[PDB]
Amino acid sequence: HHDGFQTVKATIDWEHPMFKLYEKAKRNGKWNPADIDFSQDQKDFASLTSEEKISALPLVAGFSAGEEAATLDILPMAHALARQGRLEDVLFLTTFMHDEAKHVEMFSRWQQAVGIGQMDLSVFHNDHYKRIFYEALPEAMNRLYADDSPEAVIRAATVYNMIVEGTLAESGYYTFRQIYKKAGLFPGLLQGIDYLNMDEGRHIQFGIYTIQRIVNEDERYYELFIRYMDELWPHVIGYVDYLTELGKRQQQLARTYALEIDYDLLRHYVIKQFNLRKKQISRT
Amino acid sequence: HHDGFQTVKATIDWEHPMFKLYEKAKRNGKWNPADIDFSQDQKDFASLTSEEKISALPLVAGFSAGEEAATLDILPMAHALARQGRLEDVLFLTTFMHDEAKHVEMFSRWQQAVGIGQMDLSVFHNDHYKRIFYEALPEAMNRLYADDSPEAVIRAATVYNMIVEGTLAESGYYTFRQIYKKAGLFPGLLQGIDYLNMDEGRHIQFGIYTIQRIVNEDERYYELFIRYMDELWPHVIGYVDYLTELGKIDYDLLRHYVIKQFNLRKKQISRT
Ligand SMILES: CCCCCCCCCCCCCCCC(=O)O
Ligand SMILES: CCCCCCCCCCCCCCCC(=O)O
Ligand SMILES: [Fe+2]
Ligand SMILES: [Fe+2]
Ligand SMILES: [Fe+2]
Ligand SMILES: [Fe+2]
Ligand SMILES: [Mn+2]
Ligand SMILES: [Mn+2]
Repeated sequence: HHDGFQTVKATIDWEHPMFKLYEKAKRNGKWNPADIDFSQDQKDFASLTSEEKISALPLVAGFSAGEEAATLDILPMAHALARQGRLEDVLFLTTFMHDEAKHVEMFSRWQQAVGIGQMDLSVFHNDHYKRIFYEALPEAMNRLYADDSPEAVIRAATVYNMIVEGTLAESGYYTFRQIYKKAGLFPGLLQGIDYLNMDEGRHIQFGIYTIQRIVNEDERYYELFIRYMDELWPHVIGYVDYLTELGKRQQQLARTYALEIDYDLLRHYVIKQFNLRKKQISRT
Repeated sequence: HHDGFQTVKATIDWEHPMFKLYEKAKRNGKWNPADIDFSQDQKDFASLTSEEKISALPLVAGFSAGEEAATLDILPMAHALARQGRLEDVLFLTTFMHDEAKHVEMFSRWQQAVGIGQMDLSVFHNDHYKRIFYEALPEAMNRLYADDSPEAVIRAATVYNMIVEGTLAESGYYTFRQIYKKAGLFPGLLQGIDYLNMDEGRHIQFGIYTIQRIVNEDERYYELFIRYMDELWPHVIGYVDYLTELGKIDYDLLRHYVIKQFNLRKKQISRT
């Protein structure tokens, strides 16, 4: 039952940080995946050798499943904050969810356009990937339906916003630019990634706001955050190692396009992102 | 756990009706309540007598609470269809939810601008209004977390889309235009109502799609739909009666518009 309604008893809290982020989301999140021209991506992909064609698919496989999970799995956080009466957070999260729908859509449109929609890309999800995206993420989010304690909310935000978005997704944007933008390939995909990277800046800010406000109540939760970050790292790097090992086995795309793909620089960027995210939460 | 992912094994079902509605929602649903200029609404409201001022508040109180409930209470429907693997429905519902967020925002910005944001408007929710929006609506939606049976989904869409949106909300837009558009009052609010009414056409389409696809499996669900509609009618008309009595502009014309919408919504679902 509803006890009453905030915008009947009072108004929206116009100065709330999540209302301000909601306003930025509406202003800055206008792109439509349906407007991206993928006709050159189709030609690029068809001109690749079958072995150059493979080079790109593990990353796309990781993002398609990642964004699809993100779309489904943010719903429990919106429910939990709604139940807590956090109306401005909920408003913001409608833009978060609609962003993720556009991200799932964008990657699926690319796969359709380049002619791999019919290919099952699950083969590029190794055990570490599955531990994060098939298991740990939905588990942490679904918990919130029955347990919205500070510990549960910190864990959900850590897995979703700080690891999946703030570490893996961020490193995936960078990787995509380091390879395909340098090669001059897949302009529509890169246009999509750029829009998506802009959206995700807000998503990470929501995760920081959420973790920090809970840490602010009791510094003890800061140790929980660091611990949960560290619990997931073995699967973060276990998946990065797998993609790295795949990239190192099929190198014709790098050879062909004179790319010196520095996977050790990429691996270093993942480590950088992970420690950067930790640093954006403070004990006090 | 996730078993797999549709956009990894295959793609979005591009021809799905809810994917098509999602595409339409992106193309058509671009407005921003923050762009509406409410400066003349403030002057219009200050120009009213105290008695005229209060006459305007019950309808706004009903909408502000209604849109806030809608924002919160669509989440279980999104969850239940997500759990059923109905990805295109879920994509569409992200536009549904962000629409309701704009609707809540719009009416709250209007209250702030005209100077009643500090006034507790709960006094204009009578028992019938509370039965629907404080109780029946969240009850039917939340049920879906533990019971996503056809009967539960039909009931949820009936209360939310066919009664709250298709009957009360539709009749409220009409009412605002019959009274204030004709009076030349609150142009910012009426601009908002117009955008909101465009959005809500899609929301009603989702409810029709959802109810009819379940009805298509079994005509016993058609009778359930009609029963749930009739079960809520006394509170619908109990609230309309309350608003009409406060108003005392053809109220019998408005009251008949409500009945018209109610019967219209029933006729948009077919037994067959
Ligand atoms: C060799 C370096 C590898 C770099 C890591 C590649 C990461 C692939 C990204 C897939 C998951 C991203 C999903 C984000 C969803 C969301 O917005 O929450
Ligand atoms: C005098 C005739 C009265 C006509 C009916 C007035 C009803 C007031 C509006 C309140 C309901 C708002 C519902 C929100 C709709 C949504 O789910 O998006
Ligand atoms: Fe995100
Ligand atoms: Fe391993
Ligand atoms: Fe609606
Ligand atoms: Fe009554
Ligand atoms: Mn995303
Ligand atoms: Mn609405």
